[PDB]
Amino acid sequence: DAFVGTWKLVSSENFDDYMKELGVGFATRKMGGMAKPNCIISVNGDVITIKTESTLKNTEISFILGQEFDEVTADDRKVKSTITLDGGVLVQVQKWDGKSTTIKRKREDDKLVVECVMKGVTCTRVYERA
Ligand SMILES: Cc1c(Cc2ccccc2)nc(C(C)(C)C)c(-c2nnn[nH]2)c1-c1ccccc1
Repeated sequence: DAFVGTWKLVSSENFDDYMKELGVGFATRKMGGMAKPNCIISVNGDVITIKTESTLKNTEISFILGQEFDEVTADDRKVKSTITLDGGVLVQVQKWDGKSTTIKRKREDDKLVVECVMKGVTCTRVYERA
C-alpha cells in the first residue's frame, strides 16, 4: 500500500526516553540511539512482513491484521502483539508483564512516520524511501 517499500531512518525524537520506559539500560540505549535502521515492509496475501535491518540488531515480524502474535522485540522483550489498520494507520500494541506500548506507523507525504508511546513518553521516528 502506501506502506510497502524500503525505508531509512532520517530523524528521531525522544527515543532515549522511550527506551528508558521500555527498561533498556544505559549501554544498550547508547547503541540504539545512534542506529539508523532500514525498515523493509512487504505484503503477500493476508501476511504483512516488517523487517528491520541495522548494524546493532535485525528483527522481523510477519503478521495478519487483527491477529495477536508472539514477538521478540529488538530489545529482547517477549510480547503479545496485535496490529490493525485504523483510518490508514497501522496501529500496533505490545503487551507484556501488565505493561503495554503502542506503535503507530503512518504514511505522511514522502515519509513513514512512526509514533511510539509508553506511559507519558512519546517518541517520533521518521523514515524516508531508500
Ligand atoms: C524499541 C526499538 C529498539 C530497542 C533497542 C535498543 C537498543 C538496542 C537494541 C534494541 N531498537 C531498534 C533498533 C534501532 C535497534 C532496530 C528499534 C527500531 N526498529 N525499527 N527502527 N528502530 C526499536 C523500535 C523503534 C520503533 C518501533 C519499534 C521498535
